[PDB]
Amino acid sequence: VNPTVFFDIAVDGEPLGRVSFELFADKVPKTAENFRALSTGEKGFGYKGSCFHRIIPGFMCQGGDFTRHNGTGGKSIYGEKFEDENFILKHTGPGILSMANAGPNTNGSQFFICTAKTEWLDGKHVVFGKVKEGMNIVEAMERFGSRNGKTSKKITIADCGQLE
Repeated sequence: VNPTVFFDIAVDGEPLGRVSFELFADKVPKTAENFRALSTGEKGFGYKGSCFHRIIPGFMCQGGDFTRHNGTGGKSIYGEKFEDENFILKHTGPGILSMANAGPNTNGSQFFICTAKTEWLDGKHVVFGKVKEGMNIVEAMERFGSRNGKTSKKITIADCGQLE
C-alpha cells in the first residue's frame, strides 16, 4: 500500500539511471504525501527538472529546492512549511530518505538521501522513505560531490513520478 516513486537522474544533461523509493505512508502519511505529490507534479509544481545541489561523499545527497536551486528555497504542497510529523523511523544506513529543514517544524520540499548511517540526525529530521532500487545510481551521484558539498557536474532530476 506504500507508494513508490522514481527519479530519473541526469549528469550534465546525460542520463545516468533511475532511483526508486518506498514512501512510508503507513507511518508518516503527511510527509510521504508531500513527497509523492511533488514527484508526480500534480499540484502544478514539484521536483521535475530540479537539481541535487549539495552532495557530500560518505554522508548524503540533498535536493528538492525547485524554486531557488541552491538550498534556500522549495515549498511544500500545504501552502506553508509544515510540522515534523513524528520521529518514529531512524537514520539507520544508506538509502534512508529524510526531510531537510531549518529547525523544528520547518519542512518544505528539500530532502536528502543518506549514503551512510547518520544517527546524529535522529529526532531532528523526519525519515519518511528509503531507496528501493537504484542505490547504485545514488552511489554514482555521490562521486560528483565534494567535501564542502559543491557538485562538479550538474545533477538533475530529468523525470520523476509514481510507479506501480
